[PDB]
Amino acid sequence: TIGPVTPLDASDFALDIRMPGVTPKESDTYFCMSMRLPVDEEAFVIDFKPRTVHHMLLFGCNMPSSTGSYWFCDEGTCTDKANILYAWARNAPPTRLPKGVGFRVGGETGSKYFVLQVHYGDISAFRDNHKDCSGVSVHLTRVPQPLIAGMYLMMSVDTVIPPGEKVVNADISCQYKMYPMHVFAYRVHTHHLGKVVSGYRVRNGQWTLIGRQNPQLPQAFYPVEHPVDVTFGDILAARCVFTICNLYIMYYMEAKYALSFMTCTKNVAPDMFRTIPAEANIPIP
Repeated sequence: TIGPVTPLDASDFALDIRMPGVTPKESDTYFCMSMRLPVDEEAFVIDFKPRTVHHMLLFGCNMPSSTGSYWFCDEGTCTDKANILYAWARNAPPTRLPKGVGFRVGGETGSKYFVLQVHYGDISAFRDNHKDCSGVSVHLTRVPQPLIAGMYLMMSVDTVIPPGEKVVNADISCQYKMYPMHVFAYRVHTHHLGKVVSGYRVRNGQWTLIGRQNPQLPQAFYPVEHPVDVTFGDILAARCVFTICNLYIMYYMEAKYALSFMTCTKNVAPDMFRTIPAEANIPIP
């Protein structure tokens, strides 16, 4: 019965984002569906409850790739930038938002749509006629949150792995010049050749680990043990060791100064990498 929208108290409501009873046909199948916000004004996403599924992602975006009641994620998730809000893996520990932190959605600037991605692991071939409704419950409030979550995305663009080779580094750096952000989670993404990815704040030639992972693991968001403040005149730097290179850094900022999204797609301090902690080059098999 649980309607798409459940009012909770005066300025709070819950959204249920659930597959419309899809039937995964072969193993491996990624399914997407979308859900417009019911409000045009700004709202804040402050909590999530996740409902043979190995992976779920929730994104914030303005242009969903399809308009069907669900679609194969092959066709894409969003045709615009897919601001990731939430990740669930089957055994990993899910995206937990700190108290006082919310994603800002709606208004303008905010996302108008949620896009739900569901990865179905391995389906028996005999499944008698399984309709499935996996998804996420989302707690939103119109009360202003003191801290705003956003996403700093580090992206290696040009780098190229040649013949005659066994290890190639792809380095990314940008000076940070915004108000303070506090990194509380991170996720990594490469493809087959990716062996280890690490992210760091560089302050006065001193390197603080944000996080490092072998990119072939259950890409949920891993918690950053102690939140790393990144401030004005810090350099963000990442290394992908290959044999693409994305690193998603989930932060919060103070509401008055908050950006929902930032991006690094360049390498400004290439000689700094000389002085990168040795751990950045160690395998995580």
